[PDB]
Amino acid sequence: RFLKVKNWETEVVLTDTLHLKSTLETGCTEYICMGSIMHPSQHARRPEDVATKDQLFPLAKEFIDQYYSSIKRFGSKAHMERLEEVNKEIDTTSTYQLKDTELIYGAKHAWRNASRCVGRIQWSKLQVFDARDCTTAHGMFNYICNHVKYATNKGNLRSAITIFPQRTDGKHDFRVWNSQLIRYAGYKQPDGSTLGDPANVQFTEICIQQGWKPPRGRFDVLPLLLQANGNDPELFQIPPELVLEVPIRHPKFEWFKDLGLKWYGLPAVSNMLLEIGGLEFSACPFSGWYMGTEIGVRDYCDNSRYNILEEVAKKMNLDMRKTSSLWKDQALVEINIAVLYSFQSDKVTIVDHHSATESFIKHMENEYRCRGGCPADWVWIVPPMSGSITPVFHQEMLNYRLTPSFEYQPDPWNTHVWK
Amino acid sequence: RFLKVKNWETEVVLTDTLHLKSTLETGCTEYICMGSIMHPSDVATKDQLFPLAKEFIDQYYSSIKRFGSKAHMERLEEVNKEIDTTSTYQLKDTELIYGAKHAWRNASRCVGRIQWSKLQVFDARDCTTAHGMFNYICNHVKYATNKGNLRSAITIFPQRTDGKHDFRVWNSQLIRYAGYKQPDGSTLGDPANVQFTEICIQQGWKPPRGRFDVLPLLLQANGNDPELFQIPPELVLEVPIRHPKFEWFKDLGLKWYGLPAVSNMLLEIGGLEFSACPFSGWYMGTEIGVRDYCDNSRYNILEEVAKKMNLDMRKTSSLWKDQALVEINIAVLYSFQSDKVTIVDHHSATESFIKHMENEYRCRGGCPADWVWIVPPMSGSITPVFHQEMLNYRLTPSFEYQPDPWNTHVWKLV
Ligand code: HEM
Ligand code: HEM
Ligand SMILES: Cc1cc(N)nc(C#CCN2CCN(C)CC2)c1
Ligand SMILES: Cc1cc(N)nc(C#CCN2CCN(C)CC2)c1
Ligand SMILES: C[C@H](O)[C@H](O)[C@H]1CNc2nc(N)[nH]c(=O)c2N1
Ligand SMILES: C[C@H](O)[C@H](O)[C@H]1CNc2nc(N)[nH]c(=O)c2N1
Ligand SMILES: [Zn+2]
Repeated sequence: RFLKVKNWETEVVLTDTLHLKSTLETGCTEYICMGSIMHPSQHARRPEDVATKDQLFPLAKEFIDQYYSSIKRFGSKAHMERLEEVNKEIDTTSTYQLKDTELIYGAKHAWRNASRCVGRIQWSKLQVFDARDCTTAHGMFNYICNHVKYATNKGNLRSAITIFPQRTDGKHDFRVWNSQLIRYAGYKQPDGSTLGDPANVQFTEICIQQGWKPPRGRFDVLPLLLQANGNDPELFQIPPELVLEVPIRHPKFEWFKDLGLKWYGLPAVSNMLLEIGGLEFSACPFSGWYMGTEIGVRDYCDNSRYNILEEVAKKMNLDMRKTSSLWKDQALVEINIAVLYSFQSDKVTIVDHHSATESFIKHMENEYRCRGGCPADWVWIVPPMSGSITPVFHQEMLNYRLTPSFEYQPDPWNTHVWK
Repeated sequence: RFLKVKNWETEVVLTDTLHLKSTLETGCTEYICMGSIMHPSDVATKDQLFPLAKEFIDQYYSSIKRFGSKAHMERLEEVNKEIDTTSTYQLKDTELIYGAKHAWRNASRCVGRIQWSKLQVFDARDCTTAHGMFNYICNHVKYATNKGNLRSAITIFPQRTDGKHDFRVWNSQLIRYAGYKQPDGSTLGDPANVQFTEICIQQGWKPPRGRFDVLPLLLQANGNDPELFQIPPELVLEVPIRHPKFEWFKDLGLKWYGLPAVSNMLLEIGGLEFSACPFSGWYMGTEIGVRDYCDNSRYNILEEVAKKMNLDMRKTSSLWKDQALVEINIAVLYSFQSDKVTIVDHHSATESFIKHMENEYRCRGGCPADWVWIVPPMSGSITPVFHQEMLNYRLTPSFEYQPDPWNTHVWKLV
C-alpha cells in the first residue's frame, strides 16, 4: 500500500501509490526478476480477434470511468449516458468508437504511461491527428506526409501522433510496415559486408521485392510501405523536401565532415500498437525529437548498426591495439559531440543526455507529487553512455504497466496473407 | 519449465532452468518490478535451520557426485544431531570452501565471476579476539596483494550464535581513505567515509587529516566492543595516478589502493551466518575512475580535470563531463598497468562475463545476473553485457547485506 524509491545522490525519497492501479503482469515474480528482458510478458487485456461482450465491455468501462474521473465527473449525466452508448455500440457492432476528447486523452496518457521513455515531461503537449476516416494506403500516405510536415516544422520539432482506424476482426488491420517513418536502407553486399543500416536489411529487401528501385547508398531514405484495411501494402516515396536531414560535422575536427555521415531530424515510431479501453490501434505513428545518444551511441556505434567506432578512432590517431587504451570510449564521446553540435548548428531540435535525464528527474518528482507515482524502466531510462554521471543512474525506479499504453506487435510480414 | 534469454547483438539464445532452484525473494511482484531498488525488502530456530542445512548438504554432495551415498547420509545424520543438541552446527572445511566459492558464483551483481572457482579460503573460525582478527586480516592482505599480482581470497570468522556475540569488521572495506568534514562545509578525503572516520576518531584514532589517509581497522570479536588497529603501511599497496599524455595529471595528487576488499557483508551457507567474512579480488577500472573519482558525492574531480583540459564547461552539450571522464579512466588503467598491479578494464571484464554466462548456462542451467549492476557505469552500450538479456534470482549460499554495526551494537564499556 506503499513503496518508496530513493535517490542515492540527493537522498530524496518518494512514495508510490500509483502502482496499485497497475493492470497487467511485468513478467517478474517474487523469485525471478525479468527487468532486462525486452519482451518479458504476453499478458494482454483482450484475447485474439473480436472479443465477446463480456471481454470488451469491462475494458471499455474502465477506460471511460478513468476519463470521466480525470475531468471531475464520474457518475455525471454524460458519464452514465456514455456507458449506455458504449454498451449499445458493442451490442450492435462488437466494438465501439472513441469520442475525440477520449482519443486525445488516451493518446496522451499512453505516452505519460510509457515507462521506457525519458522524454515524458512533455507528455501533455502532444498534437493528436485523428485519421480514423482513412480507407486506403493513398490516404494513409497523405496523413503521414502531413504529420511529418507538421512535426518537423522547419527544425522546430513538435510532438505528434496520427491515429488510423482501430483493429476490427484482425484481418483488416491498418499497418505501417516501416519501423519508423524515416529510416535508411541496408543492403547485403556480395562479399558479405552490409551497406547502409544493417537493422533494415530485411525490410529493405521487401521494398525491393515490391518494386522499389534502390540507389544503393549508405543513407537511402526508405519508401513508405503502407497497409490499409488488411490489403496488400503499397509503396510511396516521401517527398524529400519533407525529410529534414543533418550533415554531421565536428566543432574541432575539420576532418569529421569527410566521413560523410548524416542523420534525419525526426524520430517517428510507426510499428507499435496503441491500446485504449480495449481498442487496438495497430497504426499509430508518433514522433518527438532526438536525444543525441540515440544517434551518436546506438545508431552510429552499435556493432550491428553503422558501427563507425573503428573509422573515427583511426582519424583520431588513437591506439587501437588493446581495449584498455579506451579508444572506443574516446571516439564515442567525440561522435556524440559532433551529433549535438551539428543538430544545434542547423537549429534542429535535439536534447543531450544530461539535460534529458535532469528533466526526467523533475518529471518524476512532478508525477509523484500530483499522481502518486511514475512507472519507469531504469534499464531503458539510463543513457547508453556516461551512465553514472547522469542523475537517473542514482535514482531508484518502480516499473509497472498502466493503461492506456503503447505495446509491441508482430512485424506484419510474419503474419500477412498476400492477395 | 524453461525461460529463454536473448542477446540482441548476437541473436544467441540461452535456456535457463537453474531459476527453478531459487526460494528467496527478489523483491518484485507479478505486477511491479523493483529491479533498480538497491535494497529491496535475528537467529534461526532449530525448525528453520534443519531444512536449510539439508538443502546445502544435499547440493554439496550432488556437486561431488556422491548424492545418496553412505557418506552423504551419515553427514545429514551428523548435522541433524548437532542442530538438535546445540541449536546450530559446524561446517567441514570442504563444505566451507565450497560454500564460499558458491556464494561468489551466485553473486548476481558481480561481473568478475569467471574467476569464481579460483578463490583462496582462509578458515578463521578458531578466532576469539580482535587481536586475532587483525592478524588474520593482515595475512589476507599480504597474500591477496602478492606484490601487485593480485589473488582472490576470503577470510571467514566464526558464525553468528545468539546474535549477541557477532564478529564484525566495522570497516566497509579493509582499505579505504578517511573523510573529514571541514568547518566551512567542505570535505577532505573521501566523503563516503565521513561517518566511519568520525567513529574511529571517537575510539581514539589520531587522524593525519590528509586527502588519502588509510583508515584504521575497527574490529569486533564475539560481540565485544570493537578495537582499533593500524594496518602495517608496507602491506598497503597504492598506485599514484598519472596520465600517458597529460603531464599535468600527476599534479592532481591522485592515488588509489590496489586491493578491493569488501568487509561489511554477510556470508550465508546452509542457514549459518558468517557476519565477518572479508573478501577481495582486483579492480575493474571504472570502479575507481568513474564512481570513486567522479560521483558527485565522492572525490568529484570532473570539474578540476576538465579545467586542466581547457574544456568549455558553460554548456552541458559540449559533453565536457563525458570527455573528462574518459581521460580519468585512461589514467587509472595506465597507472595500474605501469606499476604491474592487477586491474581489468570494463571492455575486457564484460566480454569475460559474457563467456562465463554462456558457460554457466551450458554446465549449470543458468547464471543469475543483475543487469543494473553488471552494465558498467560508463560507455554502457559499447560493452556486450548491455545487449545481453539476463535473469535475476537469489541462490544460496549467498552474500547478503547487513546493518551497519554502530546502529545495532550495544556498547559495554563503563
Ligand atoms: C518529445 C521528445 C521525446 C524524447 C526526447 C524521447 C526520448 C526517448 C528515448 C531516448 C527513448 C529510448 C529509445 C530507444 O532506446 O530505442 C524513448 C522511448 C520511447 N518513447 Fe519517447 N521521447 C520523446 C517523445 C515521445 C512521444 C511523443 C511518444 C509517444 C507519443 C514517446 C513514446 C515512447 C515510447 C513508447 C518509447 C518506448 C519504445 C520501445 O519500447 O521500443 N516518446 N523515448
Ligand atoms: C576477481 C576479480 C573481481 C572483479 C573484477 C569483480 C568485479 C566487481 C564489480 C565491478 C562489482 C560492482 C562493484 C560496485 O559497483 O560497487 C562487484 C560486486 C560484487 N562482487 Fe565482485 N569482483 C571480483 C571478485 C569478487 C570476489 C572474490 C567476490 C567474493 C568472494 C566478489 C563478490 C562480489 C559481490 C557480493 C558483489 C556485490 C556487492 C554489492 O552488492 O555491494 N567479487 N564485483
Ligand atoms: C517518439 C520518439 C522520440 C525519440 N527521441 N526516440 C524514439 C525512439 C525510438 C527507437 N525505437 C523505439 C521503438 N522500438 C520499437 C524500436 C526503437 C521515439
Ligand atoms: C571483491 C570485490 C572486487 C571488486 N572489483 N569490487 C568490489 C566491490 C565493491 C563495492 N562495494 C561492494 C560491497 N557493498 C557493500 C558496497 C560497495 C569487490
Ligand atoms: C538486454 C537489454 O534489455 C537491451 O539491450 C536493452 C537495454 N536498455 C536499452 N535502453 C534503451 N533506451 N534502448 C534499448 O534499446 C535498450 N536495450
Ligand atoms: C538506483 C540504482 O539501483 C543504483 O544507482 C545502482 C545502479 N547500478 C549500480 N551498479 C553498480 N555496479 N554499482 C552501483 O553502486 C550501482 N548503483
Ligand atoms: Zn523485476
